[PDB]
Amino acid sequence: MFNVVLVEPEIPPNTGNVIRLCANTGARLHLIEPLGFPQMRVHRDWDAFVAAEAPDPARMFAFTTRGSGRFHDRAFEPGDWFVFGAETRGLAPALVDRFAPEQRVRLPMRPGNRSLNLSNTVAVVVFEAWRQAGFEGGA
Amino acid sequence: MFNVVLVEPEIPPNTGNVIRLCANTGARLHLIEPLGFPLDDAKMRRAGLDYHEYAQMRVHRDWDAFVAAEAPDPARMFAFTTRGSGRFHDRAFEPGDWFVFGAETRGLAPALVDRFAPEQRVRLPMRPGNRSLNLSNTVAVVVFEAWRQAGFEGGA
Ligand SMILES: Nc1ncnc2c1ncn2[C@@H]1O[C@H](CSCC[C@H](N)C(=O)O)[C@@H](O)[C@H]1O
Ligand SMILES: [Cl-]
Ligand SMILES: [Cl-]
Repeated sequence: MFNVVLVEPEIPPNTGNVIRLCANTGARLHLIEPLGFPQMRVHRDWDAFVAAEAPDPARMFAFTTRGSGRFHDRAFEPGDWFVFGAETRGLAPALVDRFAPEQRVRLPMRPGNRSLNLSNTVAVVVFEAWRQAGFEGGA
Repeated sequence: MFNVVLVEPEIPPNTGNVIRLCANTGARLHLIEPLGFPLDDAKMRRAGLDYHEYAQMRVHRDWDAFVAAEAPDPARMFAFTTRGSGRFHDRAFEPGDWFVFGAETRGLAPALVDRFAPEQRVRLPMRPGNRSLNLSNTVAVVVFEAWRQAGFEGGA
């Protein structure tokens, strides 16, 4: 339905939450090693992820608080790739650089230095994408 | 503007996450006792939550005191349950609405669910036969969907 990609996740409970979200929504989960702890696929690194999956870059979105891409605008489609960063530092700047600026997407928040919980961010993005697809598969 | 109501929450990290989600979204948080855990300013600070992030949170002795104290519009209060509900996303939400969630393990007590008209009963869509979502994630999805319908007013 959709692809969730967690880059170097750190905190076990967030990934547990996301596995549960994927199961409920039909999203496929991709974890990019190294992880902070010991359908789902685990990839040695980012480069291996791209070689294995060959994502269409036009349909790849990097969620980051530093993004200028607006969440509210965005049309998501089945098969898109929703990429999320680790809890402490977020996505590495050099990885965010590979996404075109409009593909770097920020979820709105009240003013100030803030970020959403990782698993919350993933659930909002997936449910909004799922809404746009009419919740196909859902009861 | 939006209100989140946790009825008898059990798992402490869920409530901690919901406090932060409310600060990030500008939602008001209400808890209804009995809680599954103590609330102490030292425990909060230890969790990494700053005083002003949770100072406006309201704790209610029980449901009837909550209603008495807040006087929520029944037509604008939504209960999260499976019994007789419709899909959450079907409903049009307004600033100031109330979203009522039960314990992640228990769900809302039938006693309470029976007080809500079917129209006000809502659930998130799920693929059949799966465990429910983490409560924190459910609240996030709820608040961000209601906020989307208001055009993310006051957010950027
Ligand atoms: N408002 C928001 N918009 C888009 N993505 C967000 C978000 N809040 C959190 N995230 C996602 O959640 C991940 C972990 S939160 C990252 C926190 C980091 N210290 C920072 O200041 O950004 C991020 O890498 C990002 O994918
Ligand atoms: Cl959050
Ligand atoms: Cl709970």
